[PDB]
Amino acid sequence: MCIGNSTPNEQETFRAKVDEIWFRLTQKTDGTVMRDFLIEKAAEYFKQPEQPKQNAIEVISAIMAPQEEQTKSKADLYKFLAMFGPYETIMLKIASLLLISNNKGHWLTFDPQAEKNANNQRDSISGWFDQNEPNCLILKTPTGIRKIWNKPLIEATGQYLMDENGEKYDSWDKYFEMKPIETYLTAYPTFA
Repeated sequence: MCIGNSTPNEQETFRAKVDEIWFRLTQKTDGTVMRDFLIEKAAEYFKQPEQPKQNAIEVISAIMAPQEEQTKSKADLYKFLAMFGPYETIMLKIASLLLISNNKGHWLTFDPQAEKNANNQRDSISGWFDQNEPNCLILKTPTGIRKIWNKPLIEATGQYLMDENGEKYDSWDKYFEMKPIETYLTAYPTFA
C-alpha cells in the first residue's frame, strides 16, 4: 500500500503527516483502535467551522467503508488522507467527489472488495479507490477504465487532480465536467 503518481519526497512527506495526525488523534504511534473512537476524533478534528459534528461523523463513517469492522489501524487513516488531499481541506475534496457521485447515479463506493464486484459488471458505472494505491480513483465506465490521482499534499485551492495523461484539474467538479461520465443524446425536434 503506497500512494501512486508521487515522487520519493512526496511519499516520504505524506508518510510523516499520517504518523503525526494519527498520533494526534489516537495518542499512539501504531496499533489499532476502536472504530467509533477514531471516527469521533476525526470528525471534530477534520470538520469545518460551520459543520455539524454529526454530519462530519456520518460522512467519515460512510467513507470508512467497513461499517462492521471493530478496529481501525494507522493504515486506515493512511488510506483516508490519501483519497482526500491534506487535512485542511479534506471536507472540501470530499464534498467535490460526492457532489458529482450523488447526482450522476451514485457510482462511488468505499466498501472493500469493491473491485471483486466490478468485474461482475458490464454496462454499469462503478468508481472506487484502489486498495494498494489509495490516492488513485479507478473509474469503470461503459467506454473503458479511467484513472485519476488525488495529490495528497495539495489543498483544495490548488489543482489536486492528475489523470494518466498528465493533465491537472482544479477539482472533482471541474474534471467530471471536462470528462463527463456518460454520453447520451437528449436533442429533440420541435415543429413549433
